[PDB]
Amino acid sequence: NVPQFDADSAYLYVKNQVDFGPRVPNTKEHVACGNYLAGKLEAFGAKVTNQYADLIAYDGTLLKARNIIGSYKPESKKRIALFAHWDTRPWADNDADEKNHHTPILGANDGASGVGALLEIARLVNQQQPELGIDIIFLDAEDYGTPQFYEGKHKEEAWCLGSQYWSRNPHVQGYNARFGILLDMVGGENSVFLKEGYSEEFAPDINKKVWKAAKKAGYGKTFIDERGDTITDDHLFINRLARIKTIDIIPNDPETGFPPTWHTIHDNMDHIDKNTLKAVGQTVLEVIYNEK
Ligand SMILES: CC(=O)NCCc1c[nH]cn1
Ligand SMILES: [Zn+2]
Repeated sequence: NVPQFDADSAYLYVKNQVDFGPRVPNTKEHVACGNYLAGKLEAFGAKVTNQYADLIAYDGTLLKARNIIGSYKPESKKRIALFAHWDTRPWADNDADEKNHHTPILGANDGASGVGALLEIARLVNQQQPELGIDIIFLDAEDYGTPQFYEGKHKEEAWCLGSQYWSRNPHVQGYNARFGILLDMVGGENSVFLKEGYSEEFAPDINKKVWKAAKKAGYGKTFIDERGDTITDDHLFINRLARIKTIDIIPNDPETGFPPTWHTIHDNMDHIDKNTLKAVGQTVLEVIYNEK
């Protein structure tokens, strides 16, 4: 019996994060939201480990980062890692309107959606424990990468600073997981998810498992069994540095690639659909509960 993901509950966790305002590293709203997330994990029975680190951004800015890890059955050596980034981008640098290019986004889909879905998973995992140990890992400073308008070097390593840190410095010595699943932008209206490129390179068997689970759960029209783009995201560094086979569940829009709200001021609750959260969340539950 796999638990039923509650879309209303997940939607509320997304909204609560967005209600702090932008979660830009080094702002009081970021601090407050981090406290909220750590608090929710504790309330859902997780052992919480905080990883505070001074991460240096593309331009030399020190970011007071905090990765947040909630662990279930922590003494188990057979584990599944679930990841989402919780920071939000400080510049709406893909906005159609050039006047918005320096305005922080709300990151309802890009940030809050992955975290919200994993909080709902954590609530259920607490209630009805799967066989494997589950880690819920909220990664900071994913989205402080080089602005589009920057003229100069655009290095891949500017992104995903928190996952790079976690991947080099696991929260517990000897950490291992059977596989990982990263959720990024999993609440957008009308979103479809295709097999992402690095996911196919490092963990094609995990992609196969997830997409098959989605079909069996009735979400085959949301998880389309075709390949999409190759995307620099937290899973790239987790695969390369931590060597945990990790896939990215991330939308592919045929027109725009990313969702049309991506890195615009329109990434807010108006474009979140709880049915998208449900498709992704139920699929993740179906996978983790069927591991033995
Ligand atoms: C190809 C690319 O620029 N990816 C940026 C990482 C990211 C941010 N938000 C979602 N994905
Ligand atoms: Zn982003």
